[PDB]
Formats: sequence, structure tokens, C-alpha cells
Amino acid sequence: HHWGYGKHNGPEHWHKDFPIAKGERQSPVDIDTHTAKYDPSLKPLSVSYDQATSLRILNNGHAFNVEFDDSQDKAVLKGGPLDGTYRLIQFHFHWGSLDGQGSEHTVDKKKYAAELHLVHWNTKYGDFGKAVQQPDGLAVLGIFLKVGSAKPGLQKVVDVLDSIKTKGKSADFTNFDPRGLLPESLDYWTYPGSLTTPPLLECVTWIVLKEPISVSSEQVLKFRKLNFNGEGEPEELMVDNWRPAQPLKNRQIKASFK
Ligand SMILES: COc1ccc(/C(C)=C/C(=O)O)cc1
Ligand SMILES: [Zn+2]
Repeated sequence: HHWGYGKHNGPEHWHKDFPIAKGERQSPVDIDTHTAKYDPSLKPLSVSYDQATSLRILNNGHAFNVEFDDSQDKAVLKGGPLDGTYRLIQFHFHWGSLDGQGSEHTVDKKKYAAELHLVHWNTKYGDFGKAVQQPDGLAVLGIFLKVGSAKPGLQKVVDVLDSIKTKGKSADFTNFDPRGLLPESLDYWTYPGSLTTPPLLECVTWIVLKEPISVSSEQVLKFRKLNFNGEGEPEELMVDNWRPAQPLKNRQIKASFK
């Protein structure tokens, strides 16, 4: 497949190769804060990242992934809407060419400059490939980015980007602490949805934090210097790698906070 974010291979085209793009539980969505329902039944959300073991950072020609050792329970997400234990496998971002766009989820139709996705899979399914074939296989923690003050926890990501400028490049990325990417509050919205890139599988419990993190102009500008293209190919800046909001259809968004 040769999908991307351009006029000729972007989100409006994806359904031809991935028909589930027009499915019943696609992501992202607009979070209407006035129709989301406070759910007192939600258990506390547990983000347990103290033993996280990062391995590598990779430019895959769509975004960049920071990958983790997910062979044991070293960084896991529990509680909230989740049953069982979800292992952190990777995180990546979606971002814009301008500060007023870039996020995939929106909040009362507001776009943020970027959105961080921490991707976790349900350990009952044994491996990530099996998990994505299950309706409760993944839990993605989504965190909005707005431009303001710098995020210190993000700088080590920023400073390795020059070494993975183009599609296919990877670099060592050990000893990175993903706790440094979290806002103060873990208040969240949650709903059942999908991957937001092909194959768009409907396997995700989305947990989207209410509180954005702030990153600096310089930090987001360095995201925008990445390339979609491979080395030696005509330069196409890696910007606007976000899917827009999809129809909510038969879904309720629940909130953890009143
Ligand atoms: C089956 O291959 C996969 C490709 C992408 C993904 C993810 C995690 C996509 C996304 O972030 O939307 C999962 C599996
Ligand atoms: Zn994503």
C-alpha cells in the first residue's frame, strides 16, 4: 500500500484499500464536551511507566515511532475503562504545518498543534499483531500539544530528529522516560474506536487526556523539518500527518471527571 496524507493518497482515499475506513467505530472523533457523560463507574487510571525500556526511534515515512521493549510488563496502562493489563509498545505524534492544526481528536471542534499517541496492547492476546485483531486489543493514550513553554521531557526526542530526517532512518533511543511527556492531570475522555492510520482496525479503547501539554515553538518547528520522503528523493516536509474527525455514529464518549 502507498497511503499518506497528500491530495492523491490522503485520508479521503484510504477507504479504497481499507474499507473499514467507513466503519462504525472509526477514529479520531470530535469530543463534544457538553454531551460527554461523566461515568462514576470508571476505575482509577494507572499509568505505570517506571520500568519503561525504550529501544529505538524510527521515521516510517508517516510519522516517527519511539519503540519500547514489550516482552515483559515494564510499562503498562491499567484501570480507567480497561480490563486487564496493556503494555506500552510505541509512541508517535501527529502534527500540523501551522499551530492551529495537527491534532486528530478535537475538543468542541478545537484543533491543537499536535497530538501524542502512546500505544498499548492487551497482554491477554500475547502479542501486538494478535491484539490488533481484537475489539479490545489496544489502548491508546492521546495527549494534546499546544504551543507555549517548552516540554523538557520532549527535548531528547527533538534533539535526535536530525538523525532520522528521512523515511527508513532509525537511531538508538535507549533510556527514554515517557513519564516526561504527561500533563499534571490524568482526567480523560474515553470511547471505543480505531487506529487512525491504515489499516484503521477497530481495536482501540481511546483514552484522551483533558489537559494538553505545552511545547515550545522551537520544539514543534523541529517536527516540521522531518521528511516524508526517503534520502535522495525530492523533499516533502513531514507536516499535517493527521486524519480529521470521523462520524461518531453509535458511540457515547464518557468522561472521568465531572
Ligand atoms: C497491522 O499493522 C499496524 C499498523 C499500524 C498500527 C498503528 C498503531 C496505527 C496507528 O497508530 O493508528 C498498528 C498495526
Ligand atoms: Zn497516532
